[PDB]
This record gives sequence, C-alpha cells and structure tokens, in this order.
Amino acid sequence: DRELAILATAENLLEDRPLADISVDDLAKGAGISRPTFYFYFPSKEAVLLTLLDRVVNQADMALQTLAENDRENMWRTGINVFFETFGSHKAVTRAGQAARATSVEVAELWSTFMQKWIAYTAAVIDAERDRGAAPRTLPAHELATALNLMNERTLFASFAGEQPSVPEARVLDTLVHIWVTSIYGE
Amino acid sequence: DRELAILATAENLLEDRPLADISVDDLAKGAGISRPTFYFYFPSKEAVLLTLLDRVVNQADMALQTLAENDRENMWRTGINVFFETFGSHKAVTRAGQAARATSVEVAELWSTFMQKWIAYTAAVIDAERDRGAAPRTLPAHELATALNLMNERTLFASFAGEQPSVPEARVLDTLVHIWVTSIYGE
Ligand SMILES: CS(=O)(=O)NCC#Cc1ccc(S(=O)(=O)NCCC(F)(F)F)cc1
Ligand SMILES: CS(=O)(=O)NCC#Cc1ccc(S(=O)(=O)NCCC(F)(F)F)cc1
Repeated sequence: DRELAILATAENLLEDRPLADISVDDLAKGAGISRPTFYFYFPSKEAVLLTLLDRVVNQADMALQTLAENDRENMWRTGINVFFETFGSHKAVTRAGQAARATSVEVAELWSTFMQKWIAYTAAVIDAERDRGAAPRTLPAHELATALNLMNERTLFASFAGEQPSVPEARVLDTLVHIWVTSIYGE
Repeated sequence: DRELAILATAENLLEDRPLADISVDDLAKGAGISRPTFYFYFPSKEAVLLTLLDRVVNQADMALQTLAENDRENMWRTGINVFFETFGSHKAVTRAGQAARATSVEVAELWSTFMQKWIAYTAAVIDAERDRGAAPRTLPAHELATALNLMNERTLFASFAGEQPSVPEARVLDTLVHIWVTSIYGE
C-alpha cells in the first residue's frame, strides 16, 4: 500500500544511483509519506532492498516451479531463460542485491538459500537425464550443478551490469546454453 | 624492506579478520614502525591490499606466461591449475581483494585488466585449437572464453572462501576442467 509505494520508489531510485546515495528521506518523499511513517513499514533502507530482492528471487523461483510442473537443448534454454528474463527485468535490484551480499547477512543468506535450491533442482534433472540414459555418468551431478549455477550467477550479473569483461546481453543465453548442454551431455 | 614487512603483516592479519577490522596502527605495529613511517610507504590500508592483490595477480599471470612459452585435457588442467594454486596459496588476499572490487576503482580496474588479458589468451588458444581442426567452430571463441573465465572466477573464489554453495576445494579442478573440455571440444 504505502509499503508498495516505498518499494516502487526504491526500485526507481536504484535505477539512477546506489543504496548508499539514497536516504530514508528520499524513499519517504518518493512514497509521499513522512520519515516516521516510513519507519513504521521498514526498519531501514537496507530492509527495503532485502524485500525487493526477496520478491525478485521468489518471482524467478515460482516461474521455475511452473516450468518444472509441465529437445534437451530447449529444455535447459527455457529454464535458464527464467533467470535471464526475471533478473534482466529487474537490473537495478539485481545489482544492488548482489552488492548487499557483502554487508548484509540477511541478503547473503537469502541468496545462499535459493542458490542451494536451484542447484539441488539442477542436479535432480541431470540425475533424471542420467537415469533415462540421455546423459553420461561423468562428474558428480551436484558438483557439476554447482559450477554451472555459479557460472550463470556471475555471467548473468556481469552482463546486466555491463561489466568489463562480460558476454553481451544479446549473446548470454546462447553462451550459457551451449556450456550447459555440452557439459551435461558430453562424454 | 619496511614495505615488505607492512605487506607481510597485512597478509597475516587478513587471515584472521577483514580490512575494516585492521587499523593503520595494526599494520604499523605488526611491521615494527610508527604510524607516520607507515604513511611514508602507503597512503592507506586500502593501498596495502591493492599492492598485495597486484602481486598475487602478477604471480598468476607470470606463471601462465611461463606455461604459454613451452593431451588437450591436461593442457587446460595445467593452465587452470596456475589459478587454483596461486590464488589458493593466498586465500586471505583473494577474498579481501574480491570484496574491495565493490569499493575500490583501482581494485575493480586491476581485476578487469587481467580478466581481459586472460580471456583474450583463452580465446587465442581456442582459435588455435579450431584452426588445427581439434575444436569445432561453435560459439564465438571470445564469448565462450568470457563465460568460462567468469565461471572459474566465481567457482574458485566460492571454494576458497568455503561459501555455501561451493564446489569442495578438492573437487574444483576436476569440475572446471570437465566443463572447459566438453564446452571447447563438444559439437
Ligand atoms: C524448463 S526447466 O525444466 O525448468 N529446465 C531445467 C532447469 C533449470 C535451471 C536453469 C538455470 C539455473 S541458473 O544456474 O541459471 N540459476 C541460478 C540463479 C542465477 F541465475 F543467478 F544463476 C538453474 C536451474
Ligand atoms: C598450460 S596453458 O597452455 O597455459 N593452458 C591454456 C590456458 C589457460 C587459462 C586457464 C584458466 C583461466 S581462468 O579462467 O581460470 N582465469 C581467470 C582468473 C580466475 F581464476 F579468477 F578465473 C584462463 C586461461
């Protein structure tokens, strides 16, 4: 309500500048509320970012669950694309959220909890592919899954932030899908 | 001299706690010098970390140049192993150096300059492998190289920091080499 206005303001301001350069007064002003009214909904601007990141992570997780409840190259591409579109639609929050992992235990723990879930699901799909005889028994599935998820984390976030170096955003899906399919199916 | 003692002290203290929890007075005391004598060799504790990271990055780069001036799976493993051993021998500096990328333009630019070099060298070796007919012309070599280097950055540093999630350090070389060889040679 006022909560949503605060969150919408924070997402808008993060498009232009870092959390460090955004005051509680900036978020209050943008949301049309006082400073003490702000503090009724959120203990800090840090908790605003935690809630924004929580919503974006849950949106991606819910989109991947929808896919899971329904060719091998297209199967992986469709799944990687959940993360590309979801985080790529929320670049300001992605970026600020990754930077807050260093300073926020709640942000580090949110990101860690979802990465463990996404890795466990990746490993379960590789195992299914091995069980049906489509993928060879090479590396431990859980270790392969970990490295691939870490690759995607670093490569997606570098591309969205326009880091040097980065894969251009228009090439990153093809790039990741190639490495996933060759490393999962390759003998 | 006193410079080396300051650097050795900083590396020792970073084994126990973050830069934020290390004072110029801590580095001076450890190096057996006064606070103003410290400031003669370094403008700040941040510049000490920049110099430590500079030395570790150059050690890895010089080891990779030595290799370059001399089976396909073993060739990539030997090269990845430069980074595994070099950064893995300097875990405190690696960790503090990666955290300083967020706050230090000099640290962000050092890391970016060497990543561009290492990616350009990776791409040149893939191209050579394609030219000799050992590797298929799949992805653009420079884009494949970028994602693989980013994977290694994230996966090595997660393992060395014992992050959750991470590939166990005793499995990370096998894990990365498998993804490199299948993605470089796989059709
Ligand atoms: C259509 S399907 O059945 O759902 N395909 C199977 C799948 C899947 C799957 C895809 C991508 C990733 S990840 O590595 O991209 N996510 C980590 C967060 C990051 F994006 F930060 F990496 C993880 C799992
Ligand atoms: C024996 S040889 O001829 O030298 N083999 C060819 C090679 C190579 C080569 C290996 C590993 C990497 S990287 O991706 O590990 N480094 C990025 C820094 C990071 F470690 F942070 F990633 C880059 C290039």
